[PDB]
Amino acid sequence: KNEAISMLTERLSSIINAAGGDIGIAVIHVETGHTTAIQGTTQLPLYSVFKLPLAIAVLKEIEENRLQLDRKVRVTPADVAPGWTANAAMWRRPIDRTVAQLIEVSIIRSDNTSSDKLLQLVGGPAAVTHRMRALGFPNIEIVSTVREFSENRTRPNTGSAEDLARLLVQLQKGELLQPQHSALLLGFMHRATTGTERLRGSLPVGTPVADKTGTGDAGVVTNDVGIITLPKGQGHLAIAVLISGSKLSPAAQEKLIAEIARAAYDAHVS
Repeated sequence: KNEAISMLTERLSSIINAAGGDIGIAVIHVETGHTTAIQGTTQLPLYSVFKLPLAIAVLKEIEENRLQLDRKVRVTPADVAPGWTANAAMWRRPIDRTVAQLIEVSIIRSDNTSSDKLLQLVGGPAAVTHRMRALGFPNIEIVSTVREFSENRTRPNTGSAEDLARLLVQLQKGELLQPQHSALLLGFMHRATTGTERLRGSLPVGTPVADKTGTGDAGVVTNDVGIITLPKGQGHLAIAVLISGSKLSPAAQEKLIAEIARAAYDAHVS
């Protein structure tokens, strides 16, 4: 219905009413461009959502022939920062991982070690930010490595919901990366295992979703960005939801993302 999509802004305002904090939302129908946004231009802390711009920057280095997907990269225990305990069984012993395997674990398990190795291969935070501008996304600011952001939560990587959603629109359309790289990256995002409660939590059974989450400790940030495949031939939705500083419990913030996604789905599906 064209009525449902026109009133989507108002449904989204009710879901987030009284949530406190700063919430950025952008929902873009990929094939038409129809956009619904709330505080969509505000830059908000990304946490592990920044690993999506990072992966695009790495794959663009490969597309400009400064790098190869099958290049072996040595990772060592010194490459693991102190507070990183989530994924440290892969980084016990010196091991070679290809660039593709580093991207894989960076996207799927939100792995901090591989991401910092990737950041060195593209030229650091400033190089990722430069790549974002060159691709048409001037509202994504990568300023810290994962390690730096961990001794100091005052210099976060930031981006706006609209820039992240437009990045995903281009990825899904096939305009952002070579087709085989696009399939590789979307394949990782379909397998991402951290956001069962966010964009996927309230969609109808059988709904394909590619996504990347980000989370700060103790509910200080709850993010999810991704692509929802609509039924039949109704297209795709690119969606970014960034929640910073909300009063709500961590579970209730995840519930807000899930319900936003379902309200957007319902509006765009017949």
